[PDB]
Amino acid sequence: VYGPVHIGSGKIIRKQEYIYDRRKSLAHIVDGPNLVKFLNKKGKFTAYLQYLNTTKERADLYTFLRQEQIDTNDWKTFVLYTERVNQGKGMNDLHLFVRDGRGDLYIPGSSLKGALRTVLEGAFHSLSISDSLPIDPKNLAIYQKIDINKELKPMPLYRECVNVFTMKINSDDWTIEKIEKQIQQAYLQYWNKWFVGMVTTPGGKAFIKGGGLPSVLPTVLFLGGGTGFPSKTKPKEQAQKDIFAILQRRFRNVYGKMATVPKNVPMVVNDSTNKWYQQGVCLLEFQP
RNA sequence: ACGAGAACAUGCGCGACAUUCCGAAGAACGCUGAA
Repeated sequence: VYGPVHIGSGKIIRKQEYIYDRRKSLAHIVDGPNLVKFLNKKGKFTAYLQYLNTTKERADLYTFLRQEQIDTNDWKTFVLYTERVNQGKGMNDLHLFVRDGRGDLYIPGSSLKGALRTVLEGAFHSLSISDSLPIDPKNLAIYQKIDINKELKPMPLYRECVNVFTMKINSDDWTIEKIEKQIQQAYLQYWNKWFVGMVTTPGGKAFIKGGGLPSVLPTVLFLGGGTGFPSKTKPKEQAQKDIFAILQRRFRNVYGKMATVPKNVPMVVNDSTNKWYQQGVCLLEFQP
């Protein structure tokens, strides 16, 4: 996991749903009911409602708590847990990581299997992949999605990502050497056909200047989300033409209006450490 | 002082045997909008 990886759980929580300490630089992920009943008991529920009515757009919970000056230990009692944060801008949005019924951090094996199937294509019953081992929640830190299209820009999409598996095959259908060779070939194709376009852009120059890409980057996979359209899907020029056509067909606003073929289709992460990072990249190891 | 009188359509018996709700699925893509 050389880059922050977020596997969504279908739940997106707003700024007002959780607390964000800017000075302490930590995000308190809180459940709803505990906070609601705490405010009902302490008389802060009507105050919270008036706060929501006063400022519709920005309703950060931490600023409201500071305005009411509530005790920090009274904050901890309704907080589900806390996470270390990284922002390039209070946070706007937040995407939660996938948690099973018990609540441990884990990457589902289905994500790995789907990524492997996509990269290998170019059936699939023999390759049986199971869930990865549980990970302690402290590795779950909140990162930001940043778009680099000739210029870097922070985005409101903040995502809970992991900080930077048992599998069985049948010998005839799949082989470890063949699948790893195909993974490496797919990564090389991704580098040659699309990564060079981002290298040439000035935003890419800024990214490499700060050492954003790992020096080492073998077997590299795009496990989680935020990786891009070059993944999750040919001659180079024909491929670019197909992506441009499909983007024009689907996204009427950004791509449909503009007729000219961009420099690279598609046109497009900050951490408290000076090194820049990219979302979704992972390094894998297979043992028999 | 009835082609009549008596006379169980009854005895035994498993709706059973064989059967993977399963195979295929990355929670992900565009990155921007307003002032």
